[PDB]
This record gives sequence, structure tokens and C-alpha cells, in this order.
Amino acid sequence: GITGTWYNQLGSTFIVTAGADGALTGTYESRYVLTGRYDSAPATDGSGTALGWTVAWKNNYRNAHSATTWSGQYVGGAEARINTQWLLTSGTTEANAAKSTLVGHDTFTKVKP
Amino acid sequence: GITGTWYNQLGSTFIVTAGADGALTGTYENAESRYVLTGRYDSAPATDGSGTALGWTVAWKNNYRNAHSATTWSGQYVGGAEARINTQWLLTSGTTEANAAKSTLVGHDTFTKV
Amino acid sequence: GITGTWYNQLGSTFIVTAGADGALTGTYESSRYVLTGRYDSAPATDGSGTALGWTVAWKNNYRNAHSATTWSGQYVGGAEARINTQWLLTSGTTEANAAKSTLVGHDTFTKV
Amino acid sequence: GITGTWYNQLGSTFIVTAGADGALTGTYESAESRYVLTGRYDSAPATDGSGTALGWTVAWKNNYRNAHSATTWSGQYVGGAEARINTQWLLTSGTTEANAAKSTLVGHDTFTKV
Repeated sequence: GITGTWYNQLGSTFIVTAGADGALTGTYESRYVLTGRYDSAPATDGSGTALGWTVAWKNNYRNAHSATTWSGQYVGGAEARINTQWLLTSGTTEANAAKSTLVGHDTFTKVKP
Repeated sequence: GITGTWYNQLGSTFIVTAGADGALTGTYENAESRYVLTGRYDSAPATDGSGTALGWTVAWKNNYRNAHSATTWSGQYVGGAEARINTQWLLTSGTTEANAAKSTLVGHDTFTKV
Repeated sequence: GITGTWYNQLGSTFIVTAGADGALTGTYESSRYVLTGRYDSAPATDGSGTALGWTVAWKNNYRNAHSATTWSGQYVGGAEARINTQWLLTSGTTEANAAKSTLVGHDTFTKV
Repeated sequence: GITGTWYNQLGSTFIVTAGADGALTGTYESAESRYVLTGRYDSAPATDGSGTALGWTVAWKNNYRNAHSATTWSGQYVGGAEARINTQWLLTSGTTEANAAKSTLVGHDTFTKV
């Protein structure tokens, strides 16, 4: 269900595998390594499936000295989607610590818009 | 400086290993209160005295418990004598669509080596 | 521009008057609660949006959730005028539960 | 106890008046650094030991400067020996739509009367 190729509202691509253990492994598209966890035994009451992951924005080509974490839930069904909020923290100095973290929201869908 | 055991002020413990690939792996803590964590950190941070960006996720299920929720911490490691990890976190609970708007708590945590 | 009636997608209604002095005052029909806030009364005219924020404390003469929501965002004019926000909802808790006191979310308002 | 002069950890000062029907009015000083604030609070809180829920907004325009941004603080007042206001805040900047995704900062502030 979660396993697959996902797209956010800005055309970013999220390729993930949901492991049996609760593990999330994949790539965020340059391309970056992602890792996280998900609820591998969600409720049956129609509630969504809790999950999150992290990308540290360093690959072989660039380093932005930052990391984004996504926290959200997968809702399966006809138009499967993953609704997240995210926090993007940059490495800063102490004087600048106050403005190190951005907050936003992303919706992922299995159809590219 | 990241590898090891870190403590928050509410007693919570987190043991991490920071691999050279930028991977973070460990547990967040009695067995029934132990959970798996995984994340990423910047393995080649600036040297201007900036901190080291990182993040990690814990889903609150283990073999004994399932809270149908996941927390992600976004923050930075600041080394020195009072080495610290300053984070902001998001806690999302699985909800019906009806109540999703109230699905996500936000907060902050500071972790120390003691 | 900002002054007028605004709707989100989950059936809530906010009526707001944007004052010359940078004040935002009005009503949020969730029943009805007083709102108050501030906006940039001299934005850039380069296409950027107008920063603004407002607060609703969830008490009126009929009820009280012992909570307050604050909305932070920007107005965007044009054919498809919108106010895009992120919000924080904080409830009164004991300090034992103060770490789970605040929810975060997002809301888009249109002139509908 | 909300009414009076408060300080955050970083040096800024916030002067509030708590009104009888839930209004917050006052000034935030980070004269050229002085800004109007406005907000609301729970004027009839819980008598169970819970704090008092509140929020306020500052738009970063005064007679001398304009940042084209606004901060909202959401939190609660905890009266006591060390009476305090614990908040989380969102700072949004006016951006073009292409930059709209990086328009909002999140952080937290604690205020005391000392």
C-alpha cells in the first residue's frame, strides 16, 4: 500500500519500500536517501496509518547542511494518499538557532500531477 | 559526538549509532517501553561552528504495544562540553479522515549526554 | 482585499475587517467566536503575498474549550484569491501534559 | 496574572494588558524595535490546575521598519511562584508563490516576569 512511487504537489518524487518490520527505505528526488518507520499494524476502524521519515540533504553532489522530517498518515482506498507535516532544520550558529526550522505540509499521491 | 546515549528532561532515553553513511540507528526507551528509531544526519557539516542537522523517526509500536502513532524529531547536534541535540518534533496519530485535522501534535525537546 | 467573508474547506467561516492601522478584527463561525490579529498594511507589490496572523480563543457566552488557535500565513490576491495559513492550537493542560498541549495544522481560505 | 511586563529568553520584551472579555493588547519590543501586538486569551479557565490558553500576533511593521512578515504565538500562562507563559510560534514571511513552501518558521519561546 505504502510501498510504491509517490509524488507531492510540487512534482517531487518519493520512492519507498515498506518493510515488514516497520521500516521505511527509499529515495527522495537530485536524489537523496530516506529512512523512517511506519505502523505495520494499523487499527481496523478506518483510521489512517501513522508514519514518518527523514531526508538529510547531503548526497555525492551537494550538501545543504539540513534535514527534513515528514510526519503523517497514509490513507488507502481509491485515491490513496499520504498527508504529512514537515520540519526542515538547517545547521546554524547559536545566535541563529532561533530561525533554524521551517514548517510546512505535503500531500503525496501515486499519480503525478 | 552523536553516537551514544542521550537523555531528555522527562527521563526518556535514546541510544544512537551514527554511521559514516549519515545513517542514525538505535532505540528510544523495560522492554515494553523500547522502540526502534531510524534517521539521518549530515555527515559532512560546516566548520563555521554551525550545528549538525539531523532527524529521526519513532513509530510507537513494538512487540508489546501499539499506539498507532509516529514521532519525528527534526533538529541539530551542537557539540562542546554541554553537547546537546535541540529538536522540534511532530507526533502524528492514525485517525479517521473526520478527525485528521487534530492528528498532529508539535513540540520541542533538548537532549543531553547527562 | 482581505476585508470580507472567507471559507475553508471544512465548513468554517471567518468574517474580517482589515483596518488601515494593520488591525484584523472579526468573527470566526466554526458557533461564533471573536477573532483579532494583524497584517502587513504596506506589502510589497512584486507579487509577494501579504503577511498576516490572527487568534481565536475558544470561549464565547455559550461555551469554552479552554483553548486558543493562532493562524499565521499570507493573503494572495488575484483571480484566485486565497489566504494560506498554518496554525497552532494550544489547550490549557497541567504541566504533566503540557508536552501534548499544542496541535499543528494548515488551512486554506477562499472567497468562495 | 497575564497583565504586565514579560521577557523571553533572548532579550525581547512583551508588554500586555489582559482585558475583561478576553482581549490581549500591548507592545512587543525586540522605539524602532517596538511593535503593536494583539490577541486573545481564555478569560475563564479551568480551576483544576490547568494553565490559561492564549495567543497573540505581531506584524513586523512599525513607523520605521517593515519586515513583511508576521509572528503568532500560541501557548498558555502558568501562574505560580515562577509564573510563566510557554509558547510555540510561527513566523510567516510574504513570499512569491514559488517560495511559498519556505515561508514559515517554527520555534518556541518561554516568557517570565524576570
